[PDB]
Amino acid sequence: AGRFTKVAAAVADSVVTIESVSDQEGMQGSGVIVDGRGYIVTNAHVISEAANNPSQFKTTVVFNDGKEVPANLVGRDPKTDLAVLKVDNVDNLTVARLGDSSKVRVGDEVLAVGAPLGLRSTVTQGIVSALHRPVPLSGEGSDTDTVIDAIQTDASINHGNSGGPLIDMDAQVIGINTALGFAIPVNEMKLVANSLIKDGKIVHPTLGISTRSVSNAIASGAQVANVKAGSPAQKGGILENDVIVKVGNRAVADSDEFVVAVRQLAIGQDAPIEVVREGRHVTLTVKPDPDSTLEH
Amino acid sequence: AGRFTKVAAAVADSVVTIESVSDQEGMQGSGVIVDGRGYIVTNAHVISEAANNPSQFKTTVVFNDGKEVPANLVGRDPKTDLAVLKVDNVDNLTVARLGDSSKVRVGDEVLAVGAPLGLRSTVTQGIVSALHRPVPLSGEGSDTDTVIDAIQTDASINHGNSGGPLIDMDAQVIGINTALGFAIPVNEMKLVANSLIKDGKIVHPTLGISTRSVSNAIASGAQVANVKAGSPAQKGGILENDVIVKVGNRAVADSDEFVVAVRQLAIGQDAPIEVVREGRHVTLTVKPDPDSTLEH
Amino acid sequence: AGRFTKVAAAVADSVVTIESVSDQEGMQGSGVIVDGRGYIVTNAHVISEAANNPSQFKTTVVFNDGKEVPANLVGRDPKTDLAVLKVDNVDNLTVARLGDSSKVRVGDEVLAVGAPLGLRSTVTQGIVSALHRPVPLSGEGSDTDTVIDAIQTDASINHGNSGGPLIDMDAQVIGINTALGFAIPVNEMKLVANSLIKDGKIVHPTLGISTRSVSNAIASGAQVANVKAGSPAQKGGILENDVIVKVGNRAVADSDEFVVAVRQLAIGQDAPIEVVREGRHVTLTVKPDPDSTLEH
Repeated sequence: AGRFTKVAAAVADSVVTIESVSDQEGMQGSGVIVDGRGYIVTNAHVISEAANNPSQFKTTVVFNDGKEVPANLVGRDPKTDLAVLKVDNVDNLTVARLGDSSKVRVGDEVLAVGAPLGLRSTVTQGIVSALHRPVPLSGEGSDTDTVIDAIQTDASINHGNSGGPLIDMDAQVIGINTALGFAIPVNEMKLVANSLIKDGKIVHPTLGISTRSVSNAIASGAQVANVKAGSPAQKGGILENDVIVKVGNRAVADSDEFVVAVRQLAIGQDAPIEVVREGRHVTLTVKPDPDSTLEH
Repeated sequence: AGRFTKVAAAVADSVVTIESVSDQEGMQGSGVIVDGRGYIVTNAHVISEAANNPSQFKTTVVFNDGKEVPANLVGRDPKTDLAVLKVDNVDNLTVARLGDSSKVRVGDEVLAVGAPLGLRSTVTQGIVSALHRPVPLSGEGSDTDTVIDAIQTDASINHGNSGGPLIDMDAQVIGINTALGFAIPVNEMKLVANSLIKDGKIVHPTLGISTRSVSNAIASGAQVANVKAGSPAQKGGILENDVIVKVGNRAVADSDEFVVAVRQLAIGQDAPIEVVREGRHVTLTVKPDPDSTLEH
Repeated sequence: AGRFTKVAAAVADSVVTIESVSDQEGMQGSGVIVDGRGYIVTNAHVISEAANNPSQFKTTVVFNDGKEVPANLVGRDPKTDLAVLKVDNVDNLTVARLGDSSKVRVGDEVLAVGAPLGLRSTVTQGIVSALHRPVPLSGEGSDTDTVIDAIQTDASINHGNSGGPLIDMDAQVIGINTALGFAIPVNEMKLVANSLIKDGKIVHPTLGISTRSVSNAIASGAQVANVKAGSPAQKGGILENDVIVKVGNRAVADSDEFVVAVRQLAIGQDAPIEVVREGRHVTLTVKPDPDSTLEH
């Protein structure tokens, strides 16, 4: 039995097809069983239509054995492109083994595994091409766009394995395949999926800033395009045309890294923002606000 | 010597360049030697121009040793994208070893091998991404479009290895590369190539139906778009707007699977077709006709 | 540690980020340390803007350890898409180990390694798909287009690893990644980089011919589209509409191979050119001129 054939077969029982159907449309994605109680992780694109139109869409989970079971949305995070479903009272679930994405290295051989019974399902193979790679993701429909620190791989990521797991050579989940490919790292998945299970919602920091990327010999980074009124950046002293070069402890190369670095800040705590303003370096102090004040 | 280098070198003598030339045009593809008498298998796209315009096109086979030899069309099957050529009285041919595509599993490492002396020739590597995957194929010019149960692979399939073999790690042919890539499985190739050698033609079942894919919460499958007059479906009771969900022993997910499932039926024998008609499940009995009545 | 993880980690210290910046723009590529004195090889596309606009662009080299150092252009060859930079008085450089591209075989596993600290950096994996493959390359801006005998690979070649090394399983450089991917072979790199270091310039043969590819049953090859006045082909007897089929000791399949074969000729020495002229085979004798008369 082939080296990858063994790994793909070892995780197949833990990967599921996620099907949302109305009486006029129907889409399919993949997900991974992450808890014996019936919790399933996918990406926010796979469920986007059912989450946004729950009156007309019904979501089911199809297992490796062919069983079809109703599924309910536990919670979703368009900002990290993650979501959690729940199947109730399903016995003998084969829960996937979650790895540690902090131990993943460039060159590691990986499999991007889609649901074995999906219509256009795929299983692809490659290596890890980059780590902590900020990548912009387009929201599927009415979902807002976002940027994530992704694991980059030259394994093909497509409709046939979107939402399925990125698997290392120990048959462990190291990532969730997004919609030259990218995956949400499993350690960030664990944090997001746990809070979506405790709270049904994730609260992310916000500053009230929109940026555009700039790269030149003076000052490269994320140039402040807009500051919202009454925003944390508004009170912290951030001004337009400022070129943000550092957010907290993370240097910011462009707008993509800016979005990701902001989400690493602590809500309600002072934090430094370094900018280049009219050719002058300036450090500012900002207290991020929660993006969802009622859930915080 | 590399693991894949050994396999690619082991099959090179069995892979040939197929060149068809007129006095104003010329194209190249790949093929594989499948019988010591000089029979060579390629896909129907590679020869399409010479088969359709034999008065102006001449076809030759170029071997690994550089020998160039005239080739004649034994037969072709646009419906399975397969074709057989013949070289006459060529000695010491290195016949390829044909595998068993029913033993191929998802994750198996494969090589998509093009003719070593072809102009744009390639050899690519990947894994098997899916099995029994219905894929639509566009006829090259005046050839009719078709759908086949393919082996899907993330090994690149391109002009440089089209018509060449898909090779497993035992240096065995498990498929024929088509024109994210697909290959005709070798077991289906054997059946088609044998009949093209006995009969010079393949006879496929037909029902007289055109379908369009549908996917919703009521009834997903292949919706009947048209029924030909006097067709087997016409006498079997199939009506327009019927959503076919099963053909024989094979469930039908969409139009792609419908085309493939029909070709698995027995000519002249009764067979069940399950449909959803105005929200009502109905089973029908159809006797498929041969698509080529004179060869049958 | 993974098989490819070890190789990628072993060469990382020898791969550098190459950053050219003006006060309004900035681009990044990869390069490889090839000599302890501080010589770095990249492709001509990576530096194209700084080489063409040196008054406004500044080039730096970023090492694996994060050190940033000024770099100076030693020389470039748009015709082979190669270039050499120099860092001065940098100690403890990890020089890459240069392989022998003549020992590379089809199917060899390779890594296309980009600079570890580059913004969009990638490391991709594949096999060698073809050897001595003439490929046309578009000049980046005002640089002239060219054709090279490349190593073809199904490892992804992109902006994130352009200019970085193509690495074999012995952690040796066998090629330079260009801008389904292609790399300049290391043996041709050695010749070009050495002359760019001795002379600051490379001198290539020229005949004064422009060709277009032709492929038919009469005569396939590179059809002479234009002959420059006073050119070596002009004095050698080459005429328009001639279909060149051999240049020196190398048969010419199309215009791509013609460009490459011409560059293999000896400057100032008689050489045969075989053509098909009005359906008649004709051999001609041409004495190539240097493309840069003052440097020759």
